[PDB]
Amino acid sequence: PNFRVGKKIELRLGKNLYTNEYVAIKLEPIKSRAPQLHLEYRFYKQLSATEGVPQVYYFGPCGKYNAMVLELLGPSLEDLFDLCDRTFTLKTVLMIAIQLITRMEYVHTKSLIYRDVKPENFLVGRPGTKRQHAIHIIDFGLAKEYIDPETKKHIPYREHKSLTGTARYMSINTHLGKEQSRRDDLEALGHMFMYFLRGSLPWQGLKADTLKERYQKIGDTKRATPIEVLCENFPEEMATYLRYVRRLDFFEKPDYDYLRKLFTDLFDRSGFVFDYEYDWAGKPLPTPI
Ligand SMILES: Nc1ncnc2c1c(I)cn2[C@@H]1O[C@H](CO)[C@@H](O)[C@H]1O
Repeated sequence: PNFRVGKKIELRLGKNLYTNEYVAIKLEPIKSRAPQLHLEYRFYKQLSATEGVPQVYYFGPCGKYNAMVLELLGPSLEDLFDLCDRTFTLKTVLMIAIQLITRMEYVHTKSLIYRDVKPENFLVGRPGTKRQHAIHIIDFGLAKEYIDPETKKHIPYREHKSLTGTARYMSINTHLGKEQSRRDDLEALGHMFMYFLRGSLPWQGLKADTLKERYQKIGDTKRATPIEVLCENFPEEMATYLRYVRRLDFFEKPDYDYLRKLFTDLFDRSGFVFDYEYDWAGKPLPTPI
């Protein structure tokens, strides 16, 4: 349709001219060597049929750029994490986790692996909207098809991959240079869940002579940190989740129902109600508007 573009939030704020609804506009130089935005558009369209991703409204030229126009959502879990003094309660982590296992299952069901799990990439809905309490997944810049579309077969196992990604959440097998698969998306979520609960991960803050060596140093520490220690003083289901996903084979389909039951059983046993009343409920949320 017809859109106008505003200030930076390259991501910009924009407006649908006929509805006067705000939107987000991602921009890539039209003269780019290595254009990637069209590829990310492709992924969002593959995933269109769920309400856990932003809607995309347009891909094409806005001037000296190509533009992808998408639904404007709320703050990221990292934004909200900061708001809540960098810890989340169990109830809030569980509501997040149950949603994101389902979200990740849906991405996997559409033949894609995500490969960029981090709290910055999960957003609540826009304050005041119907889906304001839902958690959404964004940014498929690192995503990849794990099922070849002609052969209908899973991508081959491969080693010595070079590391791109947020070192903090990545799976141990990713650290090792292995081709990422479904398992790795779920392990990374697990690391993020512990991050939320603990306030931090014990391999945060590590520094090295290079970024390559920082990845290695962080991987060493993940390998040297037993799940029993990492999840010490937190429910066993957290460790149960982590052990399960750490043991998954490269080609293995995860039992998403099982992992979800771990958490939904604990949620109920804990006496929690799925009210979408998060730690950040009632707090004034940031907006570009
Ligand atoms: N569609 C959207 N609606 C609202 N905000 C958005 C998006 C998208 I795509 C990204 N963001 C914000 O930009 C930060 C960097 O990805 C993210 O951490 C996030 O806060």
